[PDB]
Amino acid sequence: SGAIYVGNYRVVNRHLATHNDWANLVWEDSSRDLLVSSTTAQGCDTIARCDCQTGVYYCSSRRKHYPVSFSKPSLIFVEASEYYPARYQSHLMLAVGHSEPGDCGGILRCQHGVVGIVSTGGNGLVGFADVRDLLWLDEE
Ligand SMILES: Oc1nnc(-c2ccccc2)o1
Ligand SMILES: [Zn+2]
Repeated sequence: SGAIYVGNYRVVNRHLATHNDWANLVWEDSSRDLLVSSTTAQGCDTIARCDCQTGVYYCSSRRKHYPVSFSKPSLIFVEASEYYPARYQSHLMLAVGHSEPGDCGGILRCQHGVVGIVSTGGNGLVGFADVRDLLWLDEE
């Protein structure tokens, strides 16, 4: 689990978005596994505006941050895990790393701020849903 809090936005994995996320829906993309909902409290996270391919992600299944090299956001086919079926996903970045189902929502960050959140796992790979192209997160 985990979210990004920037301005009056909460960013979550679409598949973990709560009833309260959906009630206050701003934006969702089923092809990206992202959902943004409205918050009343002004958030403190900064979104990275960069093309870094290096950063640090939080892995709850190891209670550790790992430094990783990651691919540029792409359209990538995601294979079936234990709890979720397979499918395609856009704006997806892969790294060599540990990722289990409950790891979704762990933040990937570089010196410029938040890059993405954990979205996919399995086969010694971690997938991050990129948020750096959502410029609108940095006002109103
Ligand atoms: O599956 C699901 N998650 N949230 C909702 C919801 C939220 C508000 C009103 C109706 C439904 O539905
Ligand atoms: Zn960066």
